[PDB]
Amino acid sequence: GAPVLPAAFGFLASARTGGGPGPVFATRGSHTDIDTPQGERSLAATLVHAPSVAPDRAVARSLTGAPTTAVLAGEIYNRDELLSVLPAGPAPEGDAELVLRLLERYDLHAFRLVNGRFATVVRTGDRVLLATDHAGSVPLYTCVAPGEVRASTEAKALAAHRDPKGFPLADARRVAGLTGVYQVPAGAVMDIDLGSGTAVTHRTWTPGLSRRILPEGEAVAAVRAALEKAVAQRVTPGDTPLVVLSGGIDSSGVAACAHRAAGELDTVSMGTDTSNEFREARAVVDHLRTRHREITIPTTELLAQLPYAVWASESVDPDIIEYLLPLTALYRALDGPERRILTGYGADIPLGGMHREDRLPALDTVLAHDMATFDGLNEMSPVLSTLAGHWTTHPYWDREVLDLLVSLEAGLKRRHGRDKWVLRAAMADALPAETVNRPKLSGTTSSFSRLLLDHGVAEDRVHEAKRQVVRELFDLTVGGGRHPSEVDTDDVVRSVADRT
Amino acid sequence: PVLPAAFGFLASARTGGGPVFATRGSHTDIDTPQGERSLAATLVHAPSVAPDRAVARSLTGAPTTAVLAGEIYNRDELLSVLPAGPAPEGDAELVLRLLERYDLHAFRLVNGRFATVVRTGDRVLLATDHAGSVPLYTCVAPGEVRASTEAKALAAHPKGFPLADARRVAGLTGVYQVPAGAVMDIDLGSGTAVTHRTWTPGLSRRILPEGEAVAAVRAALEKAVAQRVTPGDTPLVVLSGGIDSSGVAACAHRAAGELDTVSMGTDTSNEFREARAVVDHLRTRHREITIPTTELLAQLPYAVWASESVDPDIIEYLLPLTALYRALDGPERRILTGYGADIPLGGMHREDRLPALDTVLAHDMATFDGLNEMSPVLSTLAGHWTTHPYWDREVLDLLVSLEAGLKRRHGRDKWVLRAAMADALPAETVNRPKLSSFSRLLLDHGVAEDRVHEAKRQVVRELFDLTVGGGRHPSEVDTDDVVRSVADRT
Ligand SMILES: [N]C(=[N])[N][C][C][C][C]([N][C][C]C(=O)O1[C]([C]2O[C](N3[C]=NC4=C3N=[C]N=C4[N])[C]([O])[C]2[O])O1P([O])(=O)[C]P([O])(=O)OP([O])([O])=O)C([O])=O
Ligand SMILES: Nc1ncnc2c1ncn2[C@@H]1O[C@H](COP(=O)(O)CP(=O)(O)OP(=O)(O)O)[C@@H](O)[C@H]1O
Ligand SMILES: N=C(N)NCCC[C@H](NCCC(=O)O)C(=O)O
Ligand SMILES: [Mg+2]
Ligand SMILES: [Mg+2]
Repeated sequence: GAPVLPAAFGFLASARTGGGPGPVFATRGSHTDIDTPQGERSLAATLVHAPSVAPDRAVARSLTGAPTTAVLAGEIYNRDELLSVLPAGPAPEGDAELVLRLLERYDLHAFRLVNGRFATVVRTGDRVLLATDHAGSVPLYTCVAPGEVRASTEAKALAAHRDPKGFPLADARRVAGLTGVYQVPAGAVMDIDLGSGTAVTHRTWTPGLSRRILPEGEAVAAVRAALEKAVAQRVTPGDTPLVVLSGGIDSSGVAACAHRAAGELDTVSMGTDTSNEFREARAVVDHLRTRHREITIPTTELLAQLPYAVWASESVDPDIIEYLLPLTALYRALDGPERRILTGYGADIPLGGMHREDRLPALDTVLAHDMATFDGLNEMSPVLSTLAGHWTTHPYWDREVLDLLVSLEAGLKRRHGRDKWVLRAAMADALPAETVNRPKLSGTTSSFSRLLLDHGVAEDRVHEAKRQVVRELFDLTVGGGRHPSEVDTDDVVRSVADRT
Repeated sequence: PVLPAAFGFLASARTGGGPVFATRGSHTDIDTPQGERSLAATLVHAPSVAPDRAVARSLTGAPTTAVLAGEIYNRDELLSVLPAGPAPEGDAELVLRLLERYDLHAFRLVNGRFATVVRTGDRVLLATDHAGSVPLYTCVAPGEVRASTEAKALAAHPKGFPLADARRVAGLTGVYQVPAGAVMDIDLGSGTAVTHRTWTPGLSRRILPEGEAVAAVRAALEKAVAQRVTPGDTPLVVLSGGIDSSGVAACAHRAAGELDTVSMGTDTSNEFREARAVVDHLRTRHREITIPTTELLAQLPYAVWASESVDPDIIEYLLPLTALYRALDGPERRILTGYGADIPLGGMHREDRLPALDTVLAHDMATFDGLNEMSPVLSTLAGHWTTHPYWDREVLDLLVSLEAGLKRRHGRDKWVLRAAMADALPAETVNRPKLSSFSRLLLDHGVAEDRVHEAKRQVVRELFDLTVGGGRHPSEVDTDDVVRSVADRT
């Protein structure tokens, strides 16, 4: 009875003094322009959303008949908490309206209260607000100049224009490979004066730098409770969600929580002609009695996802692109209706899932560095899945779960010789023993690294070779306006190798 | 011990080459086992305490020496993450045990009121508590690291490269103040430093129903105060008629089972009547001290000398507090204050509309570092130790995080704190809302508005260059002439 997918996946909005640009998105869906009642003084916007579901809940307007409009891509998770701090009403219907009602009470500080997965733009008179969620999980880009502000959930839609009129902004980073396009920082709200094109940015969240010791038993129960809540908030009542499942504790944990929340669950696992964790996942599938699907794709197909992954994430970090190849392939391979998907992605970051020794200092060093450098990588962008029409959400990076996991002392993250111990302990009563204490996972190269090595690229120049390949795929797809389908990936890789 | 093992220090680590503090107390130079290649230091402490617990040594990793000024409050928590069972002697040793397990990240775990310097081999660590409540300064050059809890001891000296992530002390040269909530990792040989922040104000806000918010605030304050009260010893609370100090008084009384209070007044105003209500409700041993406005202003050079602050507004807040600590009679005391509660709770906010409350809150939290308004020297200059419950790391994190509607609610300021103490204080106290001698001084010497706030900055800066920069005792500074010169200079 309730909408299973967000009211809108993305948008291209515009606020200009005068004038009057068809959006090109990687995100799949209907393109619907919102009404512009105040004419040139209104906020113009094209929303990309789930076909057949009108995007009404992604737009909100003034209740006093004034020039104030808000557009929101994504969704909010702590709705009951937010509803509890609002005056008489009326009861907001949709997240854009919830945001607007909150802005009426706290102005821009409203964003310090929201725990969600969204990107939003608001125009009030000649003031424009742009805001991201705490982790910038829904990328938001902008082109600001005196008299005109353009904002979009995909940089490519802003670059599609001839020489975007975008200039430097406080806290906003210039997008490499593009001109005039800047990315709004994660956990922030930019307050823009339309006339001058100047902006003041306020951060609404930042990774904790301190660590808090809690009674052991309590810490473990707290992690389980927070994960259970975050997952429940992400599951639509009346709809059985899909969990992308691996053999690891991360995705297994989300599956256990999701099954409890929905009463039933669907799971899917992807594998290649070289490796898979089908047996490991089946252990959880049988334990939970889920409707499971196994998908095997040749390595040539997985690597064929290179341009799609770059095009969707608009990221140029080769390491990140590699993590995304498998997921990009999985989302495109799914058959049937558009799904609400939950993943165990991200757990490794605050927990130092890569740490491999009992010594704790290096774990905190890496963790702190990771939390200070995730912004701009766009690794959890919804476009990765929406390019195929599916919505994805990541429980481990829920603001409450994230704050808690980041804050725990290192001895809880690496213990008894096991990685992410606190998470394994938190779920030890909901999963089979083998899943709970099976090590995270020696000479094995990634298929992307293998691809360059198979081209005869010296192994010490492979990583830089991968960086150059991605860089060129970005220039063709995001900067050039070329569709992934039109990219001769082989030629690109061959070219980079021939110059290495 | 009722007082910390050390109030402050002047330390150094170099190759092989005393101090004068505002802090009142004994001086003890620690042993130098490794000779010229060890950590040399002069600790200033209460005559009644052994400085031993303020120094710890070990051979773990390399010859190591730690010096710590102040104290740690979440000791039980810290002890819970350590191996074996040989409990540390004091806080300096506790830090050393933590460093062995988490290295510099150990500081991300500490909730205290301290400043510490550690030398392990040719590596030097300089660390402050989350709020930098105990100022720490340093001079860093290749082969020479000097650290002090008072810039004045470092100003009295020649060399000291620029430290990027730290702030230069006003007027002084080569002297830097270690940022709050940070640990500076220095390589002695190269004189290069890397600074890691171990705490930062939360920017997000939390939503909680009244009942839970009220209960959490009460529980957090009770704990932070219990941690600050020595078992067996009755503490002293500097009490005004306000909810902040009253809230601390109620918690300290509960924790100590007894309580000593003191309120100060001037010939201009006082809150003796307001405080009396609380004095009787908790039945404490109360004392009222009235200081002439003339004596209040005479504190100008003492407050600058002790706080080493150049901020006129902060200096004015500190004049009465400084007069009070110096006027206290009897033995050295462990004192708790309700200072700082207005910052995270937006105590100065006067409207029901919330936007401005959060704007000022975020700004205040991003700019408190360097003001030194809660420095222990303000009270130790008179032998007394102060600690501030509201800026306890746990209490602070909680109060800062609360959504504005819990701070301004039912038309009352700092609502959640008032509600949290409702069942421990008289109704009038929790219900009475929150609601310049210095200025009057300058106006007497001739100076217009828009020229007074400015002139005050010049007076404060002059006193600083004299007492902190020139190593001249406050008792030797004519605050009358300082005003004179600065007066006929605008
Ligand atoms: N940083 C920033 N931004 N700011 C800062 C500011 C500060 C504030 N406050 C104000 C000033 C002061 O001083 O204050 C405090 C404390 O101290 C003490 N005292 C005072 N006075 C006095 C005292 N004692 C005794 N006597 C006299 N006279 C106390 O303890 C306190 O706590 O405070 P206040 O605020 O002023 C008062 P209260 O008490 O708190 O109450 P209410 O409620 O009215 O407020 C801050 O702190 O923040
Ligand atoms: N082959 C595959 N099949 C199904 N889902 C997959 C997958 N590879 C990755 N995922 C999803 O993408 C996320 C990224 O995660 P990874 O860290 O690489 C494995 P993990 O499932 O998190 O377990 P682990 O990190 O404890 O080993 C997972 O949480 C999972 O939901
Ligand atoms: N942003 C980063 N620093 N890293 C993102 C990596 C994504 C990571 N999965 C792979 C496991 C690993 O090798 O860390 C995760 O947290 O799901
Ligand atoms: Mg993982
Ligand atoms: Mg106060």
